[PDB]
Amino acid sequence: MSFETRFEKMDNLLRDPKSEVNSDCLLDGLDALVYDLDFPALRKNKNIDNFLSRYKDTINKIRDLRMKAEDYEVVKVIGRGAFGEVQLVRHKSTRKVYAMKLLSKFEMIKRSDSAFFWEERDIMAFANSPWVVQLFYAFQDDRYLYMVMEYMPGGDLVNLMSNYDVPEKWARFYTAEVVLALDAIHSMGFIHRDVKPDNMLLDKSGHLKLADFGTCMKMNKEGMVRCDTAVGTPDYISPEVLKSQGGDGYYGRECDWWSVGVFLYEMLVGDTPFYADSLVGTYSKIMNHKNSLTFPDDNDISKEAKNLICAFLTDREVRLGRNGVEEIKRHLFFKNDQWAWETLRDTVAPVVPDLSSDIDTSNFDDLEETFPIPKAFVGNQLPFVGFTYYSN
Amino acid sequence: SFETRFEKMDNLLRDPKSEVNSDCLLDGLDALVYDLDFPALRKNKNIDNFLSRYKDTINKIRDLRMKAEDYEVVKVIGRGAFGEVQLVRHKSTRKVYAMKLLSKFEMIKFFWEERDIMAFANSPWVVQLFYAFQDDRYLYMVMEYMPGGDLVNLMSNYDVPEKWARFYTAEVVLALDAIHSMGFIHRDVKPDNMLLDKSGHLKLADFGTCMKMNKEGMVRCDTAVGTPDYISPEVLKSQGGDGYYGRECDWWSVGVFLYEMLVGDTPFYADSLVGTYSKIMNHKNSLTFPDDNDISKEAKNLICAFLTDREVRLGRNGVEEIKRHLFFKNDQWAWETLRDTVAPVVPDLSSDIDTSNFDDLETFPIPKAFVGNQLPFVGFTYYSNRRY
Ligand SMILES: O=C(Nc1nc(-c2ccncc2)cs1)c1ccccc1F
Ligand SMILES: O=C(Nc1nc(-c2ccncc2)cs1)c1ccccc1F
Repeated sequence: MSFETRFEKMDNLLRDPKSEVNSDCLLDGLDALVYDLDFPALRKNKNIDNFLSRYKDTINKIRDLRMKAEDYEVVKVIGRGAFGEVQLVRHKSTRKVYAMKLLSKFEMIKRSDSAFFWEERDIMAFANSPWVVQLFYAFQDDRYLYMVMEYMPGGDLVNLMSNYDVPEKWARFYTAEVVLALDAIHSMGFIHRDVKPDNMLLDKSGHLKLADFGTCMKMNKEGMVRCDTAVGTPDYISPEVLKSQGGDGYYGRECDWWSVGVFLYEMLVGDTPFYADSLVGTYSKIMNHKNSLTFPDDNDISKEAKNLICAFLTDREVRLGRNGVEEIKRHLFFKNDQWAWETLRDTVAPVVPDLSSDIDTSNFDDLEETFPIPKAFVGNQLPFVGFTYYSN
Repeated sequence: SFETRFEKMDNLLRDPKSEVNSDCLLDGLDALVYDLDFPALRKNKNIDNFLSRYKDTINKIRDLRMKAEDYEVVKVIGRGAFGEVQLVRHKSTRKVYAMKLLSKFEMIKFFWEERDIMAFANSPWVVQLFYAFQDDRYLYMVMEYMPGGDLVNLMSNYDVPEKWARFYTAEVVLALDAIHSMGFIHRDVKPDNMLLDKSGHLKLADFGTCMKMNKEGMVRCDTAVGTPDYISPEVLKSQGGDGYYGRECDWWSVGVFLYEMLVGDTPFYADSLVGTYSKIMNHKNSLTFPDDNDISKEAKNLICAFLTDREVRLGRNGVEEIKRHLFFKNDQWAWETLRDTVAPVVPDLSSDIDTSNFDDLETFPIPKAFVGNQLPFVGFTYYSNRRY
């Protein structure tokens, strides 16, 4: 490569939104550095003290100029988790309305889990799919990570199911939209591993978008993923993701198809197929699914609906989807006279949200520990350098 | 406004004088990786995961950015406690420069001024800085090569007739005025700092002792700075109570430079180093000229005009009184057009890499905890954000 080439490859790396060394990523590195060094114990070191003094006024200017949490007026808290909360926000200046997901830095290190958010960030920021909730901005500070997404006023499928005894025609639509959405994620080289109605959001038109990609992972050369992670609510998780708690096994995308079948069973039956009072009881039923899977006597569920569920609720080796989406798509359950796969999101959804305003939260039910002072360099902000992201 | 905030923030990453431009930011991340990558520190998971996450990335950057291996070293032209200076050929561009290496370790045991002056003087009187870069061990300053060598070399191989001394003194006066105009006092003007270009014209290099003057063009410095034979009496006495001095201290050195060119020795030479300091202090009585019918009336006057106490020293009331001096009265050059004239010694060079005018020629321990040795050097890079 020529000197000019070398200069421009480097220049374009500072401008790339997908670059690990983008001006915002680099700015994080400096912001972290200042945060993790500014303590009386550490300032004893002159290299450290002079650096902080040199970058004092500068770092403050930057901190104020860059996107901060105070740029958003919080309209309502729409969701809440261990990590932190999800909230309907209005950007004070642009007066634009978004949904913002806050993740506690202390609560992530405390819990040891610090890497999921990278996948959630990447997926939402770069999917460029009608099936994925869009990330417009990602920013941070010493306490939280912030993800500014598009607001999905239709609420989640949990809310839909809780208000309706779903007819088969609706379930067919929602399952189809999910299959399409998951295929989109799979095409990006990702497996979700915990697909549930909580992750299924509805836009202003009643169409599906997947959100909350916290359990997402990039597939290896073989479209597989290993995992030494613990399970949180097994109800929708595949037997293989449970079978591999400790990294004792790789699994492919067919694990998400299992969750699809569960989603269908729940929409038509009214309960999940492996529910048990205790959490461990659910895990047992999932494991024993060959015998634990039963359908109620009311011949309400059609032949093809019962078949698709069982096609998905089997061991991976014989599970529908093992040979790609097309065998799922070809299933007779999806045989209809309302929509075509290639034009489904352009059709009229079964439940169209009637909204009062850009800030209507009717489809959402109504609903702080700090790091200690370091006695030596601990670098609490380092696992988050490069999380900042802006759109142009 | 949102768009103002975005703009202010964007203009800061582009500014060559900004503390947070691409150069500085890339320097920080590079410093962070360097100061953390040790087995003792990698015991910390926050630290180890960060390094692992940025491994391939940091290497790509390190390879893409200007590195020392991009230059083929042609010859070591100067050497110093600080480091070495070397004639280099940039392997790709095949372009020839002089590169000044400064040992980071040897410093922790001034370069910001040297960098700024050379990178932004935009003066024919100052050696040009094209690039500045670094690594874990050294700072690198890629400057234009001055093949005419230093005035020390000229003086050592010639007996300088008055007509030549007049030229070189004049070029120095102009060069120092340029530095002064930038708000700096050289504080160590010597023939070692005076380099000659391909045409035989002067350029000042090595601004190691340069200090920015205050509001009233003064400098409060509690410690002596410079070389023993050139140090002014005021910068020699420079202490707690005193400390305060102006640009007239460089004019003292100009007189020393003239005396040496014409006489052949410095005016306060003594066998011992301490003996020189004594003579400097007693400049009123120690300044003598040999029985030399060749040192003119006006040359002797200019020397004494400069080799006096600051209060009555030529230059106290600006350059124009130095310029107006009869010593500079001539029919060869005008001050305005002087660097456009033909120099008294025009270098006869064999190639772009001729080094004939140049005489022939450990780091930090491994940290047991975070010490941040690369932090005092974040921003030194002059590559991604330069003035054009
Ligand atoms: O992560 C979560 N929810 C999410 N909701 C949105 C969203 C909401 C509305 N409009 C666009 C996007 C994105 S992620 C979550 C997880 C566990 C517990 C509570 C939670 F709220
Ligand atoms: O700093 C020093 N020399 C310098 N030489 C140049 C230069 C040389 C050639 N062409 C352009 C520029 C720049 S600075 C020095 C000081 C003390 C001891 C040895 C040294 F080499």
